[PDB]
Amino acid sequence: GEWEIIDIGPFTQNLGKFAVDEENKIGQYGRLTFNKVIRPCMKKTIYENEREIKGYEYQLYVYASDKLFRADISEDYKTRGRKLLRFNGPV
Repeated sequence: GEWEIIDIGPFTQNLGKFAVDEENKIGQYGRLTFNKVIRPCMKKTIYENEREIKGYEYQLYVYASDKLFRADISEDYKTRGRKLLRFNGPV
């Protein structure tokens, strides 16, 4: 597999969107999903390397209005992962 962090730039703008989407789509439409900031946001995928893509997931450990942890997210690709996310693994 692979792994790589970001620079409080892209995963940040995503934390607000994705979260409110998968967070609400997951059944957590309580409120928005972005307030404080995104610093320890990381990305990790379980794909091949130069022949195909198997699973693309990510870890967004940060803090928003009620996300004191990491908004995770996975996405099937060639094996059969899936679309989802998680709000835990707090600090």
